[PDB]
Amino acid sequence: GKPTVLVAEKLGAAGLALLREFANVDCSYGLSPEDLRAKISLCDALIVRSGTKVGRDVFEASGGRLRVVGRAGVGIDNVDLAAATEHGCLVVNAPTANTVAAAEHGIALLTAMARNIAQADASLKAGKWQRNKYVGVSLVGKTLAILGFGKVGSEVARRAKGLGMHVIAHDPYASADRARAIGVELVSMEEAMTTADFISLHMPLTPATDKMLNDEAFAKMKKGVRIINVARGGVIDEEALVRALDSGVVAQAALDVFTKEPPAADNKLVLHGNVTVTPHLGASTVEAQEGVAIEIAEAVIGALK
Amino acid sequence: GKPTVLVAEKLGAAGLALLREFANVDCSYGLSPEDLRAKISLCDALIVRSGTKVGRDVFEASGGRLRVVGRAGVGIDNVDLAAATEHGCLVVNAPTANTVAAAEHGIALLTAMARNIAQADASLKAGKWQRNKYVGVSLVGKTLAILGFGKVGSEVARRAKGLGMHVIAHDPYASADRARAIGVELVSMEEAMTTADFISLHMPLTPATDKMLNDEAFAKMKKGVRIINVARGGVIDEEALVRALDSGVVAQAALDVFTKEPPAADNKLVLHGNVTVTPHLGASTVEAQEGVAIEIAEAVIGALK
Repeated sequence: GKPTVLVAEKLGAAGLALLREFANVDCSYGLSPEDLRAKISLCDALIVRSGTKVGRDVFEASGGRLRVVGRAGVGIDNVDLAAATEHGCLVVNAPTANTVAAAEHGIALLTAMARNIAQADASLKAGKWQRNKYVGVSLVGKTLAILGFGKVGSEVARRAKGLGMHVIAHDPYASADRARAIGVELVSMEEAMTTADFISLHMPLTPATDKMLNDEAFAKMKKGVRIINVARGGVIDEEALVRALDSGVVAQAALDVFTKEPPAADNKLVLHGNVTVTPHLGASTVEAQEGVAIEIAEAVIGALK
Repeated sequence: GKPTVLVAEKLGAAGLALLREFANVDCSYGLSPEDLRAKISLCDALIVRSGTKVGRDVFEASGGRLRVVGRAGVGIDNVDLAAATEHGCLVVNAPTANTVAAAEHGIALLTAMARNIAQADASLKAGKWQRNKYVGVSLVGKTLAILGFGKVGSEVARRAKGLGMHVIAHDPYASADRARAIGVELVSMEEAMTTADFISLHMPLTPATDKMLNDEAFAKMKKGVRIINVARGGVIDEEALVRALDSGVVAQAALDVFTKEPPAADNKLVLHGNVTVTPHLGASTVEAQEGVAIEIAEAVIGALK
């Protein structure tokens, strides 16, 4: 009746001040596998965002006590979730506030990839002024294709049919009901490769869809198609987007996630004209700061009853 | 039988093909006010986008014959209509194809400003990596006050409520039915200064509005308000936008249009962290390139009946 929780990484003071109301809080951020292993032993719950090595060894190390683990935010594959339920351990994540701030930061990438809000604000801050150089295109009647109709890339579609596009998605595991409701149509894979002016990636990087965007799939697309990637940057074979952009098969690209974050400074899509990159800012809104902080706080507490 | 039309400025290729169908077409782009005067004398129609030396002096030089003159684009005040009024001249503009893709490039300035898509893509192409500097804001439950419920600001409300915002607009001239129809509430002026998380300018620069936004104006606003000017930059007393972006009353500002274009290099709004400046790109989309070209072509062809 004074439970105890390890905060492994920095966390929103909205949240922490909840936990300090129903627990004891260890805010020892960033701990070597050792400090964790020695700490885990003595604490009923652990909370982590995509950065703490949680896996078999951390699980064994605790021996009872550790009843529930809270992952802060988007992904989950942080934790070896197999050992979780195995050593009888609960696993709760925080995905409502980080989906918003995600589907938001993609809309912001698509609209601003289309009008060159970057390279223009570049040349004008750089003393230049070439209106003929940075002439946008028009996300209205333009078919947008979405790969991975998850929670993110559906709250994207929700938004893009508000901008007025004809939006389609492709994911075998998406209920034709929830897609037809939000206003989307569910269509085949090559119907989404070909017939698209805008492409929005939302596929989990697995050995099943890795390097999917190679050079066999760039030819299928309509030439001049535009790509926005905000969910697992490995799914693109980056050295073919380096080449469909230079050649002209892909018109423009706007990438938030990468194969290796941070990509080396030579990295050819990071340094390029038709690209507009942000450094996994996907969920970086001050409202999903407080929002994920509070919602795990509320999750942990619930499962730690 | 064989009417005749002067094209003063470069005009879209589709429409020129339209004009050569029902006229002779002299595309004499960039005429000295003197050549204009001598030419106007012999032609039934003159067409001109934002930026041609038309006025009383040109009106008189033509002495009849010049029935109609078309402003290739949104603007209708490019010239002294008072003399066309006075000279039996007709006056036709392009009030639609440039309408859409201005509302568009408006939105895209709001969204790319919120998530710092410019200042971010910049420093990553600049070999930095600071996921913590370029932290956004979440345009969702947020109030967007649209100053001026023209055909521009309306169709920005259209998109903005689709990103899911609370949009109010204030222009004493828009029937509240045309407002409540698209889903927007009309309210007062100070209920737009004070309650706005986002302020979109769509005021034409009536003298009355020249330097409206001044330090009195900025003090009224909620601190943290973001200002997307995409209409006519004279309305902002730039020396004070600079001192609320600096002093932190204005959060960020996305500016497409300026007091004087192309501005002084050293212009503090042009060169500023919290400002995203594109250069009057408000129209530069190829669906309004061809779109305006063909609509005023259409517009003159009729007025020339």
